[PDB]
Amino acid sequence: MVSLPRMVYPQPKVLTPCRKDVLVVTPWLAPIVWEGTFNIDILNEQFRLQNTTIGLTVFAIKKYVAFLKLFLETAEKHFMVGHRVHYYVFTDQPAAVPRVTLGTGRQLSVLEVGAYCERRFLSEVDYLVCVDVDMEFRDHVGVEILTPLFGTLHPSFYGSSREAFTYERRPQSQAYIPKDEGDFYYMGAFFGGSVQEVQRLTRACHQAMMVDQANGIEAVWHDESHLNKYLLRHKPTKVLSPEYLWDQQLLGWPAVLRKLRFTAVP
Ligand SMILES: CCCCCCO[C@@H]1O[C@H](CO)[C@H](O)[C@H](N)[C@H]1O[C@@H]1O[C@@H](C)[C@@H](O)[C@@H](O)[C@@H]1O
Ligand SMILES: O=c1ccn([C@@H]2O[C@H](COP(=O)(O)OP(=O)(O)O)[C@@H](O)[C@H]2O)c(=O)[nH]1
Ligand SMILES: [Hg+2]
Ligand SMILES: [Hg+2]
Ligand SMILES: [Hg+2]
Ligand SMILES: [Mn+2]
Repeated sequence: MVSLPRMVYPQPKVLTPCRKDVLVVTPWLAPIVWEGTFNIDILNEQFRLQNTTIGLTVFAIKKYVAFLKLFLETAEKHFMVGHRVHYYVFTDQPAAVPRVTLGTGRQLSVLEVGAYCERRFLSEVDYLVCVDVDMEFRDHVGVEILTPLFGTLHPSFYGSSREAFTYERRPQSQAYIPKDEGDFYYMGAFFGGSVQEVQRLTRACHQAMMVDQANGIEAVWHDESHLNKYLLRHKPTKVLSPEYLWDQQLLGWPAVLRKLRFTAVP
């Protein structure tokens, strides 16, 4: 909207790709986010000028409330630092949520679950990021991920053929995807986008899962199976590389990953 200020940075090289070892753009022209593909200073300027507020949602039910301290503490060190952040912790144990110190411009809301407004999100944040709680941030996760709708490449299938993707393969399921279809296998542990797009996705998945339940069938990987069906038919405007969803214990640290940003907790 408003003009960017004068900035001094390395000139992009038209005849010199940033990354030659990986695909950095999808066939529908959506950027695939890898380290080396973005200048975070330019992106931070663009999003700060818009006074962008990012909502980060996590569910912590039962024993998972134990993952909240590390999750939040590391989010404070690596997630959208410099921007407005609103954490939404849905839990069945409100009093169990740890007292984590937050930086300025960041807030946390505890929402008790077991039953209990989506209009709230529309008036409080610009983007919604939905992640699993048994994780920790190890490096920068910033505005480079923000876009109308994004999905993240599952670390186990980024180099696999579509036939190997663990999509729901039964035609009787709404999440059905035949062997000759599919772009990528997205992991349900990290997705997001504008509030409107995220709500459209969740409403679509909720309805598809209800239809499956009525037909007596449960998708092989539940919610994730439906997420993949949705993103197949509604292409994400950005795709995050495995840098954003990794497990160093089970997968190590491949040369193709210059940074391990968000990882599973052992
Ligand atoms: C970074 C995490 C990926 C580790 C590889 C196993 O990933 C499993 O993939 C299937 C689809 O084929 C589902 O997405 C599972 N949810 C994934 O497993 C889950 O994550 C691993 C790390 C374990 O914690 C396992 O118990 C989880 O179900
Ligand atoms: O009793 C439970 C099971 C799951 N979860 C949430 O569901 C997410 C996905 O579940 P899990 O970690 O068991 O899945 P995985 O990544 O192991 O496939 C977790 O990150 C939690 O946020 C929860 O809060 N309570
Ligand atoms: Hg969400
Ligand atoms: Hg869906
Ligand atoms: Hg979904
Ligand atoms: Mn998990």
